[PDB]
Amino acid sequence: ILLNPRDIDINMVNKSCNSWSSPYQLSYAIGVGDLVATSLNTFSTFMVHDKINYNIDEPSSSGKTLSIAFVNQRQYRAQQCFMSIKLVDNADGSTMLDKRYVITNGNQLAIQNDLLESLSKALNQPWPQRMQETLQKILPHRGALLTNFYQAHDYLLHGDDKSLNRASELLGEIVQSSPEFTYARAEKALVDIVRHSQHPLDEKQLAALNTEIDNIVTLPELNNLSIIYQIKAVSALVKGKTDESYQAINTGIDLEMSWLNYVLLGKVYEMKGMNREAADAYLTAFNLRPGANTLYWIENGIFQTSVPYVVPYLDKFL
Amino acid sequence: ILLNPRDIDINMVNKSCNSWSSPYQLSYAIGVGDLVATSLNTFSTFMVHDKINYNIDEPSSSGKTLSIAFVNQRQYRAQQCFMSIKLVDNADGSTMLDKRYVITNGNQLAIQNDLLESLSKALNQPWPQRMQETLQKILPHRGALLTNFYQAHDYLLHGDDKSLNRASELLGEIVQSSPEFTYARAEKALVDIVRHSQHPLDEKQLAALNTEIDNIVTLPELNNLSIIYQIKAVSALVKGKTDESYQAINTGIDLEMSWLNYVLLGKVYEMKGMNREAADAYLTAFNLRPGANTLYWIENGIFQTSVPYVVPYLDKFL
Repeated sequence: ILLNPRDIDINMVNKSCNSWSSPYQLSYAIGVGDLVATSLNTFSTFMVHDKINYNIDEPSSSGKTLSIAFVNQRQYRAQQCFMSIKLVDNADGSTMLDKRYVITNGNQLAIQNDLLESLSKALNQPWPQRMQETLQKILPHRGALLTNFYQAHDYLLHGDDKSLNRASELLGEIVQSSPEFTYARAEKALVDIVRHSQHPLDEKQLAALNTEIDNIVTLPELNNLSIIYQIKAVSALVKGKTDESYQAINTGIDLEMSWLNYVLLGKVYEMKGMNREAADAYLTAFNLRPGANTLYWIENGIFQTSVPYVVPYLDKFL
Repeated sequence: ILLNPRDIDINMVNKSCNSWSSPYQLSYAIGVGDLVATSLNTFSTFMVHDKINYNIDEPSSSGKTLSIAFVNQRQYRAQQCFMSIKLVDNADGSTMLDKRYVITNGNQLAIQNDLLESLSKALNQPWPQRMQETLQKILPHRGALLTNFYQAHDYLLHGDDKSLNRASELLGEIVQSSPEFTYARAEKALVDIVRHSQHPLDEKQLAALNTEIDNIVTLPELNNLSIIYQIKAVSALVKGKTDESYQAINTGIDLEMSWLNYVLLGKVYEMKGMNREAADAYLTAFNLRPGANTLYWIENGIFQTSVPYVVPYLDKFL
């Protein structure tokens, strides 16, 4: 296989460090990892394979690996686990970046902004204005909200009804505490239409939801964000408005190249009766973020999809 | 290997069709092929591996293959070769696009515009305004100039002094015949500074060249094109202005993701004394357009580069 220098794998190692993580700071590393992958995929000509949730260590054409590893002071063999982040050029096996981070009470944002600035330099990849404004709009600016928001994100990833109820409740507690974090209201609205899709005959819930949505998609602080087209795409899908769903989701994709946007495009293709196009979107989502969470969303997200029938290549690959 | 649906290989088969090609229409197919690869790489989130000039058929993670094959009416076993172009989804092995083109006296543009429109649909990839304006500026609009221009492009690809002299003479005959094809004057200026780099002590030629260049980079019809930053990048490199060279070439890359821009970035990194960064740019050029032409440009283009020392991974891969 020829290595491609513009092809980056993101890995996580030692998920069971020593002390003391734990979902405590694991959903943090997961969130930073996903944020990095999706920023690069959206705003640069790097292709990122986010393999944080992937079990198999297969052969890849990836010229760079970004590794997140949990490491204890060792001097004890197992204590307060520092976060080790290395960018390796797999062409030579040399280290282009080596960071060691200790989590604290108010450095979560710092750690992440320092990671982003440092990746910009190491990859000679300045970040476009559109990425800067996007990060400002999409992320809370206090550490504690960041912790809670990425925990919510971790429930969204799992994707089962129970997980979504918890994402939705966590996002509601965020919103009640900090009404000004508008993006979280947008995320809540999205988890909420996804949950409501499972109770199709509950029209009173549909009416409450159309209201929460209409009072979100109009907001100015959310103009030009993907979240807003994801909400419209799923809301239109649930209502059978396949063409509005298609146009919303392709606009969402233009704004955010995410595993989730491609799953949703796959769903819209299925509804349209175009299974080869669906399979294509799904295998794209799976390349972007391979593993059980994406697999679960392909198979169950919004409605059930038979992977043997719609995406046989993926059954055979796994 | 997991197939990536956003990863496209461009192949050429039967380079020795039957009747009657021949460089006659081979440099045409080559030019269309390169144009497709570089448009997709620049203006979409597809990664294209342009393997038109590549001998080895290795294992790739490519989810789609675009094949250019020369085929004779067969009914004779070998006659006027039609151009067969198929887009295959390698996930299922199904055909997403199947075109058969016969070359004529005034359909060369037609064939190419029809290919582009048809790729847009088959890949659900509308083309951005920036691509449309770019194609308008970068391509002549009569068939015969297109023939000549792609022949010139084919000499540029080979990259040796003799080839460049011929590119330069062909582009000059184009310019003399059609002064309004401004892009060709820009291409001539570029081949010309590259050729002049081999005669460093010829100051009279340097003065003529600074004049042809200054009278090109200013032109308005060329604003926002890569060619203009390629000219500045090479002109600055030859003059030892490494920082101007770096800034020009990174702007060129933003505007055109081409094998050649990455070779030139690699050259600028070498001059700067940064060989791991050079190796990276070079292996990127080689992923974009693998084979002897790109290899020749890495090894010889502007100045000589020792691949064993600067890019050992590439020696070992080959």
